[PDB]
Amino acid sequence: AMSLENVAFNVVNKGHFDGQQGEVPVSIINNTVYTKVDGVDVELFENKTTLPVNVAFELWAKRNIKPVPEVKILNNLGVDIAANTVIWDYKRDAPAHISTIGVCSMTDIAKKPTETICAPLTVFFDGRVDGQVDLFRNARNGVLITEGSVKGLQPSVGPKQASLNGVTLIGEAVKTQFNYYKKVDGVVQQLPETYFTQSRNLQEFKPRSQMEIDFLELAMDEFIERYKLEGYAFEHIVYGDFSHSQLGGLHLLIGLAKRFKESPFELEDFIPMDSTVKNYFITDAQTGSSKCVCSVIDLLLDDFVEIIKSQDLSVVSKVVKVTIDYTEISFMLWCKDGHVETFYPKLQ
Amino acid sequence: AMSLENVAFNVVNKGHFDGQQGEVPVSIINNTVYTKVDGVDVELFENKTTLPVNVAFELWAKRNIKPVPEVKILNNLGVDIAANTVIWDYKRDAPAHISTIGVCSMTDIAKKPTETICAPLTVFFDGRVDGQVDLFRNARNGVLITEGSVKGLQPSVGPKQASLNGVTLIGEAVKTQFNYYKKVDGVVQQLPETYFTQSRNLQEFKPRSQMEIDFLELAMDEFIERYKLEGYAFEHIVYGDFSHSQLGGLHLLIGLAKRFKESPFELEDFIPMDSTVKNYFITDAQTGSSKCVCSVIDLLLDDFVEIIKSQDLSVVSKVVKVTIDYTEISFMLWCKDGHVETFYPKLQ
Amino acid sequence: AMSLENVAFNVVNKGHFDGQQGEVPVSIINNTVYTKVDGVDVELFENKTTLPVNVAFELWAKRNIKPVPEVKILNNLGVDIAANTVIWDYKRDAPAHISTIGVCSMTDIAKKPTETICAPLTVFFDGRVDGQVDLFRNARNGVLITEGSVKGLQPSVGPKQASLNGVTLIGEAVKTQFNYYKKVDGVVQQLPETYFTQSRNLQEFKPRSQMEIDFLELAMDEFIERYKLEGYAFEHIVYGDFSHSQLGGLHLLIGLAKRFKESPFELEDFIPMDSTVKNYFITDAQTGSSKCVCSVIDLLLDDFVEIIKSQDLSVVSKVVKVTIDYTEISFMLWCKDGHVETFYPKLQ
Amino acid sequence: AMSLENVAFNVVNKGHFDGQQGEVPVSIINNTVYTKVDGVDVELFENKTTLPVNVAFELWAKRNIKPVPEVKILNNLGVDIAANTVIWDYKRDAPAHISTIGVCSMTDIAKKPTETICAPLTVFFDGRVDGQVDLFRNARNGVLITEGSVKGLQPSVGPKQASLNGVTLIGEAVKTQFNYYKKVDGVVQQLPETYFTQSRNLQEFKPRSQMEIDFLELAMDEFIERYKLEGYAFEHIVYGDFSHSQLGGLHLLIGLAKRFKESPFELEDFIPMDSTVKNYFITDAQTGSSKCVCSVIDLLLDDFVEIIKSQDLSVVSKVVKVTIDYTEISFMLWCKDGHVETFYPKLQ
Amino acid sequence: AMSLENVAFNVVNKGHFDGQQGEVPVSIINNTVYTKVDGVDVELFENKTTLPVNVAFELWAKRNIKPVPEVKILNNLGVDIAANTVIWDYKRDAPAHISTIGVCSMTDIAKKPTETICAPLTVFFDGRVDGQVDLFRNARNGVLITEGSVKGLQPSVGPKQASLNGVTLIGEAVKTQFNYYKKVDGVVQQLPETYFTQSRNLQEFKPRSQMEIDFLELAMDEFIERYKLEGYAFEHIVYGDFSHSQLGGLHLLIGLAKRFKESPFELEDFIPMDSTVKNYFITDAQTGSSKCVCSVIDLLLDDFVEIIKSQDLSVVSKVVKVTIDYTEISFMLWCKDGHVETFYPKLQ
Ligand SMILES: O=C(NO)c1ccc2ccccc2n1
Ligand SMILES: O=C(NO)c1ccc2ccccc2n1
Repeated sequence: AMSLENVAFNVVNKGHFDGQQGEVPVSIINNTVYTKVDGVDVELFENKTTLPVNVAFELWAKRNIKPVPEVKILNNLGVDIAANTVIWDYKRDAPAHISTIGVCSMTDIAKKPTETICAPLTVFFDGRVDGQVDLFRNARNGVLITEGSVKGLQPSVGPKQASLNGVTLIGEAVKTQFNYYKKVDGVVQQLPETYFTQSRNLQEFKPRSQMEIDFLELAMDEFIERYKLEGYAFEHIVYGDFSHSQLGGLHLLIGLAKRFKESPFELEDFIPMDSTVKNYFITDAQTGSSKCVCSVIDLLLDDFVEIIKSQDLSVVSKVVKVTIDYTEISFMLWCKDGHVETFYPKLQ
Repeated sequence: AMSLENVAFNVVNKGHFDGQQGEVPVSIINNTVYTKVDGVDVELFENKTTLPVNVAFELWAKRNIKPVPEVKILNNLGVDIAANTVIWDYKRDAPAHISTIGVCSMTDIAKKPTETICAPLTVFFDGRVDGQVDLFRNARNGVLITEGSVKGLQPSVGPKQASLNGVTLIGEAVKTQFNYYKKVDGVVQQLPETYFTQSRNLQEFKPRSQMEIDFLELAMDEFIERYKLEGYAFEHIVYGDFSHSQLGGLHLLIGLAKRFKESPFELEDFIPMDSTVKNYFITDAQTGSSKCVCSVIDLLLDDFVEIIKSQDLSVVSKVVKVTIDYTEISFMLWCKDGHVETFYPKLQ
Repeated sequence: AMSLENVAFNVVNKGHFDGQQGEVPVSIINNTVYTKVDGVDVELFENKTTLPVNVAFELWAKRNIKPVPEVKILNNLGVDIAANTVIWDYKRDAPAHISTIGVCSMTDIAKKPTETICAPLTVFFDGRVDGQVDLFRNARNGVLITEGSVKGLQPSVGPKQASLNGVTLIGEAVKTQFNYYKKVDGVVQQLPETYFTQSRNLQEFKPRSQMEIDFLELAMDEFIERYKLEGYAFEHIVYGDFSHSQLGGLHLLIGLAKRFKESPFELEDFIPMDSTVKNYFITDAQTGSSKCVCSVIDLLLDDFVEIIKSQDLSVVSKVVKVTIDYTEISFMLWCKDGHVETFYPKLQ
Repeated sequence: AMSLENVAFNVVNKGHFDGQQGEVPVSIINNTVYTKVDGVDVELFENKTTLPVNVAFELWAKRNIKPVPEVKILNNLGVDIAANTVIWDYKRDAPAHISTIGVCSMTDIAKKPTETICAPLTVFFDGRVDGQVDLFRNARNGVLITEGSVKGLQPSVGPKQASLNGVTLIGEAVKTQFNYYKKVDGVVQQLPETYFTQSRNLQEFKPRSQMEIDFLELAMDEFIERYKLEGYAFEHIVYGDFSHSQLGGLHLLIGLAKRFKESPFELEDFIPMDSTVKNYFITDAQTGSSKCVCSVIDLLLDDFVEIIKSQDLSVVSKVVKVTIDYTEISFMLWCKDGHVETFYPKLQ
Repeated sequence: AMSLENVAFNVVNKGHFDGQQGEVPVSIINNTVYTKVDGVDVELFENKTTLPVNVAFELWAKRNIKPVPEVKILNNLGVDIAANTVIWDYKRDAPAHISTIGVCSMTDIAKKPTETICAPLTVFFDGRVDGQVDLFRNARNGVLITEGSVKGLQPSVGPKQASLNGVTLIGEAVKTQFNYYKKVDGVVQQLPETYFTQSRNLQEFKPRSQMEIDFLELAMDEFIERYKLEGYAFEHIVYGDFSHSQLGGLHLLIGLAKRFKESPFELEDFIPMDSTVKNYFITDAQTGSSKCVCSVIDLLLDDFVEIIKSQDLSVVSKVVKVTIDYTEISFMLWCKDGHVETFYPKLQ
């Protein structure tokens, strides 16, 4: 018994769609959904999507409010659609997927993921919901997350963090670390060994190891000395070079966080979406050093040190592929006389 | 159990809101309501009102589909709101009234016209709906229409024509001539003696008397001779003068209809709404004679002849008040040497 | 080298997309595409679709400008998408299909219909384009049109008429009668025996048989006598009954055309789309007789006479299924004492 | 001599509508009002209301720039409209009331509050404006604020704080504490004894008593010991329980402010408007503990302690009504063995 | 080979327009430009301008990414248009100039500034781009910036700061201090001796002299004593008077910055654009002291002290003109008994 007024009733009374009966009066003006309170219109939702306002309002109300994988993980695993839920992409203020299964009559391609339309699509399944592990076993293509063991299925331990209502966190009162499973063409796929990005913010950056604590506290030369990083170009790659008009290196989020404590900078997110590697048009406010496309990855400093120290430094230019968030990230490694000149997530 | 999807279901299946149960998927984009049919969007409604699209869609679906008084009559009688119906104004593509009573949760000021909010408003009552004659008897302010006699109340015979789904017609299979009643502050009013406008179109004009048949079939001079209209300026007022840059007279719709058979002209409706007197910016295509504000009234030619022949012709300029469609219409009468120079429904 | 400016260049210079090189300056404001001519903006396209304005502009420019099957035929045959063309639905001012194959980067699900994404979809193939008869031979699901015989495939003779740039016509300078072929899961189907709707207009209705000429020229009683139609309720079904508030019958377009010559009426197309059976909210202007949902079919009068004369008239109410335009149309047949009371294309 | 260009002139030159003569060129595009400065358009106003852009621009320019009661107080007192002023609701970026009296020709229902249309509405009157105390005495329904004594009228001392240009403050250079008066149906109403919410922010929370200073400084167990709060469930109600997936208690703003100093959290304001009790969909970032509907009230901790300590703790579940901001707030009190389990502002 | 898809390709791959070949699929919906990434739409640009969305997207992509003069300087120098670049006004989120020269086919009035259409306009030229010094010499009207000496041209040393991608900074890795040159009617104009505004923020205010360090650190009376400012009304003008309902003085940004450290205030920017003197509707949160039009200038405190100490204090009211950012700023100086009462940038 789906309706705009019923979705609005649930939003007003339950904070989201909760299957409750009831209707509140709604008015739609342009891309905004309002409801009357004390005789005046109160905004319930502003449509920032390319879907019609009432359709986007319903998908947002029907968003998954449990800790879910971050959209970058779902994308890296090739997820096309979710089974009977909406994964809301808070970085885009829009549904992470184009279509739905058993969610909304306007976006639904099927009511159940067992319908033949879903067979070619990689359907996301949530083992925490009854019957979804079985649906993944019956699905030709899919990604499954579970909180525990699935008999006979070899697991892949995912990242410690998950997104709960747009807040990325490592759960203490809830479980955020899932087992991951993927199927392509009816065959369970072995997920590769992977590093995970840490999903931290520049403003609220917290070190997650003794090496990261030492990077933020120690001066550049004493950190590079303590961790035997001479010849690995951390001065350029991690700390950043702000002496020329073109900003040098600065590809690790921890390096940007260290710089940010001393002086501010503009980070233009010209493709605003969740991704393992981010590209920013950066402008350093103190110096005026800038770079149109500065690729940044948030790896734990220990993980980045392990990656760079595991490379052969005998060639001028070389592509280094590293698995991060289940995707293969190409890095461009530049060496001279057995030392690193630069190492960065390869542009385009 | 009112909803956007239910209103749309009724529109798709019943041609209008008919209280049926059911829901069809809807999408709202800008000011248009669509529904999915065979996987593609089909337009159900385009909002031309100043109300939110979903609210206007519901009032339009809940429009009165019986022959109703023309909006110009309701306006002339001071009608503010209708009891448990929507009078749709097809000339404005919008609800004739701002608010509703027992129609839509967004526009309702009350569910029943007996609520104290309605007491100061002139509520429209339709005696053809059960209990509405009694609701008018108990209302402080209101206008009542009936098909027959009401005990104790003296009737006012309204116009022969009514609007059925935006088509103004004199009913043959349905009754369109109503008895009108009005109450101001609990007192049944004596509605004044009135002429009625004929509500005809220029393209499909039909004569409704032997005088009108003779006006259309005879030449100007033999019609004026046959009906003894010499000195009443019908050459200017009714036939129109297209010899100068400013178009002379042409204030009776029958005169425009006669001209239209010979040659076309642009009639710019700069205030598009139903009214007893209409104002057009007219441009005659044959001559280039034009007038920014040409007031036009559609009176039966016999009624116009009666009005003009009942005037004192001894003053240069004078305001002549005529009750038409229950409202007071001011006409400007210009005379010289005991003869009419011009006579026109007053502008501003 | 697809671009908005290049599509606009083709529209301005070729009247549609013609693969020409060149760019014209464009401005997009709301849902309208403009181009600068002599320093001022000239409207090229107004988006009436639910797609983004620039995407809809490109699909419209890339529309098929050859005579194509009417959208109602494509829909009845279960067509989902077209191979390397856009079938423009002129009744909806929108693409007939959601997605494209080798047409536009925004709507394309594939570049060639041989891609596995297309295998479950019923792809439309035009045998007049090189290689499309062979692509249909190798397709799992599809509909093929040809002007002549195809080796091995038994044809279904389609309707005489086709749509050329939104004008439905029986071709004299072009071929509009196609052979139809259909495959479901790799198996060539036997298309059923079918009647075809005539796709005529009310304003420009032309009789296509001696029976239709006699229906329009003769009086009701002498036509029913000449064709031995007594007891078949043509007075109600075809001619229409305008004596009561609810308009009786009037379900054949020829009957509406005959009425239209005498007096006008409002036909409200509340679901504006191409379909075998149309539903109108009709209001007769002469009488005020009206009907919320008046189902109308344009069948050749001889075909309708054949259908009604081939029914058992011994039951009160019964569903009569008739294959029309390759689809199953349910009619409601009402009889009393061995005579027809009513017969109408079923509503909802 | 009201005009869009005159309103814009006043905004540009006076910072708001100040009755000055003059006109500046304006352009309206979509929902934004611009003015030309140095040959380019500069945004003057973005319409976030459901009123037409030019109408909302005028009401915003004509907003009251003196300290006025917070919208939650006006709503709790049943205020429908203001006399000859606009109370701007800065939390909704819109007028607090639908209609106006003597403010704008598009929204005005009357020019003076003495017009009979205003009699049923509760009109807000401002004793600081000449003749408004007299207008309240003559009004059938109304709310009056004054800075002092009104002869014969029993006052209600309002909150210490008022809103000045959207900034809630306790005035030092201006008076913000008003006397309140209310009339219903021509009869002056006795306003009840009430507590007042403190109207504080989470980010800039300041303690307003020694108890509040001790709550923020002392550890949970030593505060509960110092103030003899054992058995009153402050650990759940005020401090909050973040150990389970569902966040426990956390209904006093001071508790959220204390938590916020240690770790951040998302507070989703799903009904964004000023109200005595607010509902938030909260997500704790440290733990992942969340609650769809977490009712929060900003009471002075001493006032909340007084309310909870004045309750009978001998029943399992009970509704406790407390007057706050002149409205009756229902609280749900849950007890077991003579001790509080929970106490919260009752949902829906 | 300009196109929307090519501009979008450059934005996605280069962070701005960089003349690269390539096309990405784009969708335009309302005022937003999107591109498809991982099957979903990602916002590339939101149009906040009065230009069409696709046109504004192109001008923003073609914005100057080198340090450029702040828009207030260009405006004060009478700049109408820029030669072959777009100066993006980040305070208005729009192009600083209406038209372009050799930038975009929709906004271009010419391809080269040597075209006769540009002769009456003051064209901005950038000496850092090849051939632009020559173009300024050949231009009838223009403003030129250079990093060094132009033979025969007398320079004007501009401000130390410039805007790089919307960040105002004094360059360390880039040059931000330019030589300025202006031509009116083919004649090189002598730019006047001028002070420069410091372009600082309230939130991140940094003192740029020992006097500014002492103003922020010392108490009001000891600063006025140390710098011999008795009788110059700094208590009113710079520190601000918050004791009355109307906020007194507070016209120097440093005074607002000092106040901001102690308590917050609302600064309503009612004409949001870059200008030498800014007007704010200020509301002090601590006291409730407010002012509709509070003119604020960010001068180095030493420069303001020099200006006020260089005035004759023997007249009641007097206009003091001071050249700041190349424009003449009128100040209103009020004196009594040889002492300053007030001194402020003259309103309107
Ligand atoms: O003829 C009528 N058309 O509406 C009419 C007249 C008088 C009535 C009195 C009571 C109830 C209904 C009535 N209806
Ligand atoms: O007559 C035709 N109209 O499309 C037709 C028939 C058979 C064909 C077989 C192969 C290629 C093209 C063909 N074309």
